[PDB]
Amino acid sequence: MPGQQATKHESLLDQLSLKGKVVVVTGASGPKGMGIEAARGCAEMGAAVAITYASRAQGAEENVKELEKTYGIKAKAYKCQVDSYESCEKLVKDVVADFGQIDAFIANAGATADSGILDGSVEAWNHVVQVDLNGTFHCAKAVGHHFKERGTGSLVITASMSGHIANFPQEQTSYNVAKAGCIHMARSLANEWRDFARVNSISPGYIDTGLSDFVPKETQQLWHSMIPMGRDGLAKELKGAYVYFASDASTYTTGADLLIDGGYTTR
Amino acid sequence: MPGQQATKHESLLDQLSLKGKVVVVTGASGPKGMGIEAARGCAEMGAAVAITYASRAQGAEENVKELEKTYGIKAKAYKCQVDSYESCEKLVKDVVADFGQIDAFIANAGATADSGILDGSVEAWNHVVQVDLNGTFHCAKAVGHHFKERGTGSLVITASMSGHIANFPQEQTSYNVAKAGCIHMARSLANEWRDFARVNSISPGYIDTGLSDFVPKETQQLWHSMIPMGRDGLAKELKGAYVYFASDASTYTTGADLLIDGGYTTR
Amino acid sequence: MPGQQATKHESLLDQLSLKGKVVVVTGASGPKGMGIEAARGCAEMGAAVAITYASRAQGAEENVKELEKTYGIKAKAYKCQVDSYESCEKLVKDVVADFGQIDAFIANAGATADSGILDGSVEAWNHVVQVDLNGTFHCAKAVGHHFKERGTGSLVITASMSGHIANFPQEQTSYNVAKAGCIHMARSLANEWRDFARVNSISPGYIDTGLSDFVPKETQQLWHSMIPMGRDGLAKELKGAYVYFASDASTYTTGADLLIDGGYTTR
Amino acid sequence: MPGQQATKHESLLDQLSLKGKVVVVTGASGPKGMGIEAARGCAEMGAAVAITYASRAQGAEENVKELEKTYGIKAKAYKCQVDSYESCEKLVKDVVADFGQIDAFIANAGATADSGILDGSVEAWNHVVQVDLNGTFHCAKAVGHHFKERGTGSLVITASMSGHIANFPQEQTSYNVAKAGCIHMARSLANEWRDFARVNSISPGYIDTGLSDFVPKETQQLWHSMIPMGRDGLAKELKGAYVYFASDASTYTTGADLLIDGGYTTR
Ligand SMILES: [Zn+2]
Ligand SMILES: [Zn+2]
Ligand SMILES: [Zn+2]
Ligand SMILES: [Zn+2]
Repeated sequence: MPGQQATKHESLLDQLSLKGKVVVVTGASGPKGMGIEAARGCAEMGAAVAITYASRAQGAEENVKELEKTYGIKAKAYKCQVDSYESCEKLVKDVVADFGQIDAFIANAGATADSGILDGSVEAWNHVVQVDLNGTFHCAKAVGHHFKERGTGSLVITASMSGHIANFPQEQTSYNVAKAGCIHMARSLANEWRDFARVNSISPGYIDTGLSDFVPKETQQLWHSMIPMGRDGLAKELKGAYVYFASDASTYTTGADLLIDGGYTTR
Repeated sequence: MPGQQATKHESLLDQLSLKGKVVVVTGASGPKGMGIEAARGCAEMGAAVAITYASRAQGAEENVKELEKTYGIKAKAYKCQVDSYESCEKLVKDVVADFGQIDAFIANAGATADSGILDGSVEAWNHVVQVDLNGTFHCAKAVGHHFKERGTGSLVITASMSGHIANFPQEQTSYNVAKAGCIHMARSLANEWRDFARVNSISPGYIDTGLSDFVPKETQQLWHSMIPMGRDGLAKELKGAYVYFASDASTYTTGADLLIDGGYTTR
Repeated sequence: MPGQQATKHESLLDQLSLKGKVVVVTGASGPKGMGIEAARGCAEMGAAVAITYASRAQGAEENVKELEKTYGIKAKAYKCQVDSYESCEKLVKDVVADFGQIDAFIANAGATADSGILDGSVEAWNHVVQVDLNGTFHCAKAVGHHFKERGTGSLVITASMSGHIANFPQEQTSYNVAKAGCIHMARSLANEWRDFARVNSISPGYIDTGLSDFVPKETQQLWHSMIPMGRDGLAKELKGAYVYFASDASTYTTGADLLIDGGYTTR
Repeated sequence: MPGQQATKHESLLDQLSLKGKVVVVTGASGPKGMGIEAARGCAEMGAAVAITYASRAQGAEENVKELEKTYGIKAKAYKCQVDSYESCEKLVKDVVADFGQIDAFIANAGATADSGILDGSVEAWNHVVQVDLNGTFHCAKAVGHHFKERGTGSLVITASMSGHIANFPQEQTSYNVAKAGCIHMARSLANEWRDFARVNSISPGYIDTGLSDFVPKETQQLWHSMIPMGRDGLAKELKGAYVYFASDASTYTTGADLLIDGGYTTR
C-alpha cells in the first residue's frame, strides 16, 4: 500500500466507525478506568475489542461480558505484562490468530512513583522506566511488525501531562521522565512508520479512576486550585480522543499529542 | 461555582451529538475548505450551523442549501469581516437572534503571506496580524461575552503548524508569528474562561482546499517530500477534530492544541 | 551570500568579547531594569552601546554617563517609539551614523496588559499588541536590513515566560499572546535570516526592577509560592544570557529560547 | 539549605568566574569533543576540573595535563561508566575527597542507535536507554545527594535536538526517546531540587567532533540542507552555554533547555 491514504468516507460517522476492525486495549482490568473507557468507546463504534490484564483475570472477564452484552460485539481478555517483551509479542500473536488482525492498539502503562529521585532507590526508578517507558516501547514494537505487514494501523500511546510539567507537591521525576519519553516516542515512531501506520499520544491530567479515597482531602484541594476547571476529570472524558485516533477520523494526524488536563498545563 | 463540569453522557455517540446546539463557522463559504468541512461535520452530528463569508455571498448561500438538504438541519449565511470587531459583534448578535444562542464557535482566520519581514512592507505585516491574529481575537471576544452570559461554550480556533515551525521553501514569518500567537491565545483564554467555557486549537499543515494551481507546482514537490506521510491533507480529515472540540466528547480538555500535519512537525 | 560561520576564537573570554563591536539596547532607561543591565553587561565585555528611551531622557542620560566612566566605552541615548516603524528605522539610521554599525540588537519593550480580553476594550488589546508584538517586529525589520547588508548580525528579543503559560491570578491574555508571537518570531527570523544573522529569545519570569510596590503584598506571596525558587529575580541575573546571545559565545545557536523564571514553567 | 539566592556579584565577569569552585565533566577524554570543550571553558574561568572516561584513559590523562598547563588549575581524571550507578556514586565520592567539593556537574551520554524499533532488537533498545537515559539519571542522583548536603549546586545535562525532533535520514527512536527523557528530567529535577540546586539542559544538533568521515558525503549534504546555517556546529561553540549554566551568571535559570542546532528545529 503506497503510503497512508486519506479516509474514503466523507461522513464523520463512517470515519469514526470501527466495524470490521480490531482494536486492543491494555489496562481495562476494572469496570472503572482509562483502559475500560477506551474499550467501551471503541466497542460503541462497532469494534471487536481485545483488552488485557496483568495479574488477575476476574476484572477483565466481566469487562468482556459487559462489552459483549451492551455493545453486542466480539471481545476477549488476555494476560499481558508490558514490562516483558515476550509477553507483548505473545499478546499480538494470540490476538491476531484469534481476531485475524489488529487495526488499532491503545497502550496505557502507568505504574506511579512514590518519591523523588534522591529519596528513591535505583530499583524504584527502573520500575517506572521499565513499565511506563520500555513497556510502551514493547507494545509498539509488537504491533509494529503486524502493521507493516498490513500496511495500515494506528498506535495510540497514553502519556500524561506529567510528560510536559512536573507535578506538585508530590515528587515523581521518574514518572514524568518516563511519560515525557512516551510523548516523543509517539512523534519519532510516526516518522518511522510513516509508510504504513499512524502514531499519537494522549496526555491525561488528573483523572479520577476511583481511588481518590487513598488521597488526602487537603492534597486534592491543593490540586484543584491549580486546575483551572477546578475538578478532576472522568475517564469517560477520554474515550472521545481515544476513538478519534484509533478510527479513520484522523487519517492525516500522526505524531500529535492531545492534552486533557482541565487546563492544568496552561498555567 | 459551579462551572465547567463533565459530560452527563456515558455514550460517545451522545457526547458527539450536536442536536439542539448551535455552532457557527467563519471559514465556510468554499467547496472544499476547512470551514465547510467543519460545518459539514457539525451538521452531520445534528447541529444548526451558521456559516460566514467575507465578500461575495454566492458561495456561502450555496453551502447553506447544501447543508440543509444533506443533513436536514437549519443553517444561514452571514457576512463577517474578522478584521472588524463590529462585524464580529454583529455576527454574534445576529446569530443569537436567529438561533437562540451560540454553543460553539469555530474561528478560521485564513490570510497568507508572500515574503519575509524584510522583503515585505510594514503594510504586508499589519495585514496578516490584523486578520489572522486580531481577527481571531475579535471573534473570541465577541462570543466570549455570550458564553459568559450563558455559562457554557466551546471556542475552537484554527491555528496552524506554522505557529509551531517556520515553513522552509517560502518565507512567511508574519503568518507564522500570527498563528503562534493564536496557539497560546487558546491556552491563555482557556484559563480566563475557566469558569464558563473551553478554548482549544487545531494546527493544520498542508491541506488541499482547492488552490493547488495558485501554488508553484515545484514548491509543492518539496512539501510532499518533507511531509512524512508524503501527501497533502484533506479538509475532510479535519472535521473529526473540529467536532471533537465542539461537542461534549471533550468536556475536560481546554487549552490544548491538536496538530494535523501528516507528521511534518515531527522532523 | 556571506553565510554564518563559527566564531574564529577558541577561547571563551575572546568569544564573549565585544570589543570593536556596537550593541543597541532599547530598555536601558532606569536604574535596575532589564535594559540597563543588558547594556552594563555588554559594556563590561568592552562594547560601544546605544540605549533608547520612550520619553525618559533624564534617566537614560544618567545611564550613558555611568556606563562610560565605569566601562570606558562609548555610549549614547536615543529617543525611540517601538510602536512606530519610523521611529525604529530612524534609531538604526542614527546609530549606524554615530557608531558606524550595529553588531547586536537587543529588543526590549514591555507594555503590560491590565485585564482579560473580555474586560478590556479593543483599544487596550491593540495597544499591547502594537507595542509588544509589532514593536519587536519593528526593531527586527529595522535592524535586519542593516545585518543583511553587513552579512553579520545578532538579534536578541526579550519575550517572557508569559509567552509560554498564562500568568495567574492576574489576567493578561493580550500580553501573553504578544509575547508568544515574540518567541516564534525569533524562530521564524532565525530561518529567514539564516544566511546572515542569528536570532534568539529570552523569556523572563518574575523579575524585580524596583516596582514591586505596585503589586499587593498578598499577590506577591501567591506568586512566590508558584515559583520553585520561591523568590523574584533580579535584572543582573539576565545580563549573562543577553551577552551570551549578543556575543560570539553562541555562533551556532539561532532560533532558540532561554527561560529565566526560577523554574516557574517547570510546574 | 540556604535557599537558592541571586548572585551576590554585579559584574558579569565575577558571575562567570568559577575560581574557588570545582566542576566535573563526564565526556572529556578526547581532542575536540563536547566534554573537553566544557572542561576547557570552565578551566578558563578558574575552576578546578575533574574529567571522566569510560575506557580512553590515555586521552583523559593528557587532557588533564593540557588543562593544568594552559590554565594553571587543578585537574584529575576518573574512570566512570555512567550506565552503572555504583560507578557514578563512586565518581562523586572520589572527586569530593580529592577536590573537597563539587559546585557544577556536566552530564553526558553519547551512546547512539543505528536502526529503528522494528529493525533493532530489544537489547539494542535497552542499551541506548540504559546509557543515555538511566546514565544521566545515575549522574544526577549521585551529585544530587552532595548538592543537597552543601545546599548549593548546579547540574547541566547534555541532551540533543533529537529530544525535540526525529532525525530524518537515520532512524534512531531509542536515542530520540532517551534524549527526550533527559530534557524533562532537567525540568523535573529543577523543581525537586528547587531548594538547593539548579538544573538545566543543552540540546545540541549536528556537532562535528571529528568522525565526519564515517558518514557518506551525500548524507552530509542532505543534513546540511536541513540546517538553516547549512553547516555542522563545532564543539567549541558549546562552551559558552556550559559555562553559562555552571556559573553564577544564571542563578535564576533552572528547568530551562538551550538548543544549539543552527536553527535545525526551527523548520
Ligand atoms: Zn524491583
Ligand atoms: Zn493594506
Ligand atoms: Zn521540525
Ligand atoms: Zn505550568
